[PDB]
Amino acid sequence: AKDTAAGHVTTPCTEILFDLTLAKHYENQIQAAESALNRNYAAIRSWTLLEAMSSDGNRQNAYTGLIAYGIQITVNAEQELQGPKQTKLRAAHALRHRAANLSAALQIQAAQQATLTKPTAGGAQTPFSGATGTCKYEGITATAGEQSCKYSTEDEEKINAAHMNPEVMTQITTIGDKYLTTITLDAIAGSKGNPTQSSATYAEQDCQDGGNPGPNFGGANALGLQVTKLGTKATTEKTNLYTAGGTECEHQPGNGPQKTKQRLAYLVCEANKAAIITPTDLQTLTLDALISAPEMAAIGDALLIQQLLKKAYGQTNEQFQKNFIKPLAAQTVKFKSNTVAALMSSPNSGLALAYHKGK
Amino acid sequence: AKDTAAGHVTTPCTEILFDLTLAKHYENQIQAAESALNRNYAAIRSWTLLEAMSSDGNRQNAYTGLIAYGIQITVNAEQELQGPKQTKLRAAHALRHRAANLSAALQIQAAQQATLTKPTAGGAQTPFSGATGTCKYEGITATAGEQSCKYSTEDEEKINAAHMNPEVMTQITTIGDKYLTTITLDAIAGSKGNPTQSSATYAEQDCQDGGNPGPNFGGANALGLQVTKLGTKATTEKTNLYTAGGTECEHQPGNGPQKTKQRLAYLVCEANKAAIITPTDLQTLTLDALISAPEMAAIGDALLIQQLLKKAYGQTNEQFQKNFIKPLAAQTVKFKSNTVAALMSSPNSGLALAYHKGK
Ligand SMILES: *[C@@H]1O[C@H](CO)[C@@H](O[C@@H]2O[C@H](CO)[C@@H](O[C@@H]3O[C@H](CO[C@H]4O[C@H](CO)[C@@H](O)[C@H](O)[C@@H]4O)[C@@H](O)[C@H](O[C@H]4O[C@H](CO)[C@@H](O)[C@H](O)[C@@H]4O[C@H]4O[C@H](CO)[C@@H](O)[C@H](O)[C@@H]4O)[C@@H]3O)[C@H](O)[C@H]2NC(C)=O)[C@H](O)[C@H]1NC(C)=O
Ligand SMILES: *[C@@H]1O[C@H](CO)[C@@H](O[C@@H]2O[C@H](CO)[C@@H](O[C@@H]3O[C@H](CO[C@H]4O[C@H](CO)[C@@H](O)[C@H](O)[C@@H]4O)[C@@H](O)[C@H](O[C@H]4O[C@H](CO)[C@@H](O)[C@H](O)[C@@H]4O[C@H]4O[C@H](CO)[C@@H](O)[C@H](O)[C@@H]4O)[C@@H]3O)[C@H](O)[C@H]2NC(C)=O)[C@H](O)[C@H]1NC(C)=O
Repeated sequence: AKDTAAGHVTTPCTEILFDLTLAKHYENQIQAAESALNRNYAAIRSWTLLEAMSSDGNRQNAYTGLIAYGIQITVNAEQELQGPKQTKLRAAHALRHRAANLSAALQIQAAQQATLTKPTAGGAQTPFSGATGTCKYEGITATAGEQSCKYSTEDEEKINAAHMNPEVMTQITTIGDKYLTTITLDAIAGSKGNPTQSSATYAEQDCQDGGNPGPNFGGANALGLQVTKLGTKATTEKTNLYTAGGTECEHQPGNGPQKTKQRLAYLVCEANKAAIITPTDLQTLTLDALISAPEMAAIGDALLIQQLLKKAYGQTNEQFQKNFIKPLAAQTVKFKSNTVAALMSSPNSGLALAYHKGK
Repeated sequence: AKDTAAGHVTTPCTEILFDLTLAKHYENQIQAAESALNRNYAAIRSWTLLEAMSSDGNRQNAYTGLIAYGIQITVNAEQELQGPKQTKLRAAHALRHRAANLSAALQIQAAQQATLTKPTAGGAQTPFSGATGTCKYEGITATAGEQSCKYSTEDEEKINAAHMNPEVMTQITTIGDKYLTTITLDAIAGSKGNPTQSSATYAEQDCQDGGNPGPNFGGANALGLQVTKLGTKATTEKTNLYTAGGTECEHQPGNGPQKTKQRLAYLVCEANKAAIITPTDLQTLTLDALISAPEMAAIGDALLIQQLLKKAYGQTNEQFQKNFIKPLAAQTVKFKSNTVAALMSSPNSGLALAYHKGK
């Protein structure tokens, strides 16, 4: 189904959640690819130690073949990751920036009740040069308590990385810009009698004199105003990621001024298109994956073709695991103690290699 | 001198610049350390190829010693980087979040001129149950054009990574929270005559009747209000990074509610304390740096002590550079073509190794 996550964005808080969840999805895709590279480099260090520890030329050549394979695919994958990584990080950064902006706006747009100050009475004065009474208030303020976004179980289910694979995303939903830019308020003035500069009894936060000044314009003459509410209403808007044909990103930059929603849509589209390719996980390699790997044809030809690969690595995956995979975790190495893979990722890694290459 | 950069923060825009400049400084420290690691791993791949290409056992052992050294120091440095990296990224993320917040607030606090709507006249009505005239305005708004921060040459000189080494930073300066939270406005009411529900001539964005209604309360009876300005004034505040003794971070979390400035100060202090250690640059290694390296004592003992190291690597740095450093950039490798270091960081890296290990 398309757009489950964006179609649940109906409020400032749900846009925030979408933006941060999608940013974290892109960041997690990069972290997962880098973790995979680091696992592969760890495997290569482990096989380098095992090569140094074997005395059989054919077993040594087999380890060399796994080192060579590993270096080739992992160096390549690390190079190929960089473009998608930068694309995805540009979008993650922008999404986090937007979510920050919107959260800050939310706090201000929650300031919906005003505190009046004590006014000063006058007669005619700017901007009412024709008035006989004025009541002037300076520094009326509105502030809210600390706001927070509260999410339901379903909000977190629907606005979730599980719904943010590229094949399902066609649009983003954003709050209209006026929520970010505009202060909105209602206000009312009230008059009784003949208010003038002498209406200087201010106990009710208005200007009164005559009679018995008091609550609800008790006095003979009164003038006042109240700001009865503030706050701009949020609206939502939809922006397509792709052009009509569905391939190309809409909202490419450089074609004229753009709105926030259009810049975000472009970045999201490009980050969705920039798919990451992860290489094989060397630490869990199977025999069939090794001998079917395209890079192993030339590597095998150089060191030893699929017939030759089985002779070196095993006729069964059981044999392959036994000889080339299980030793990473289970084989202890002691000299003057740790298992192969942990040792070759530890502070003694290089020394372990020097020691066994020397012995 | 202390606090050149924070002492130039006097405005919202200069706080933004400080926050983003310091975030980028931390991000650049991490990028520089990772670049250094990647250069070292590239050198290790290069020496692995040269080991495979030599036929002299003693030259082979020498390359093995550089591989072992490189692995040890680079794996260690990569492990040791992770804690400081995470600390520095927590601060960079928070600084960028703050700068976003403040930029969003700046846009709203620039909305300083109101647009009045056409009012509706009444008599007594809430919140003026004692009035004889009211003039009620709904949806008064204030919006600014797109704001931007403009920096002088000196702003960029003083609020600069060159002034953000830890030894010079004792405090941060931040805008007061009210700029982020509070709407401020001035407003004035004006009255003439006996305004009532019949004061329903609205051409001047006030309530008039009687006589000849017009500009400046031309009519006999008038009531109106104007919002004459909006905007909350920025203030600045200083927060110390360290406790009085100067070692420990002030504002540790977990001791009670904190303000934004205190959370930021804590994160900045921890990111400043979490110094990164970069290992030696293997691609520009000198002979004296190699034989003075502590790790080379055991590695040399294992493969070959400083006397033995000079026998393997050269009695002069000229000889060392000739035999072990210059070949990385200058030695061409061809088989069925590239220089050593570029080849071992290219898509043919592993195959180049397999080819020469087989030949
Ligand atoms: C989070 O919220 C913040 C706060 O509101 C918001 O920040 C604002 O971002 C906008 C968009 O980036 C910033 O506006 C940019 O401002 C610069 C600088 O303008 C000043 O300085 C230049 C001199 O360098 C003067 O020319 C100018 O008069 C100002 O004094 C502009 O250079 C940017 O221009 C481009 O975009 C404009 C529309 O936004 C166009 O009108 C303009 O022509 C430019 O577009 C063209 O060039 C683009 C680049 O080549 C191109 O891609 C376009 O297609 C087109 O060809 C722009 O005006 C604004 O200053 C920020 N405000 C503050 C207070 O920081 C964040 O955007 C928001 N973030 C998210 C992700 O939601
Ligand atoms: C950019 O601008 C944004 C927008 O203003 C701003 O976001 C706001 O950040 C604050 C600070 O993080 C957020 O406040 C936090 O809100 C949570 C959630 O509160 C709700 O939900 C909980 C249930 O989980 C309810 O209990 C609660 O009643 C609310 O309904 C709170 O859990 C956080 O509490 C800690 O900090 C408070 C003070 O801020 C304390 O009063 C509270 O006791 C907690 O502190 C204690 O626990 C801490 C953690 O263990 C500990 O370190 C302390 O020392 C202490 O022991 C907090 O209230 C707020 O919701 C965000 N607003 C929105 C709209 O997103 C960003 O902070 C700002 N960023 C930057 C970097 O400038």
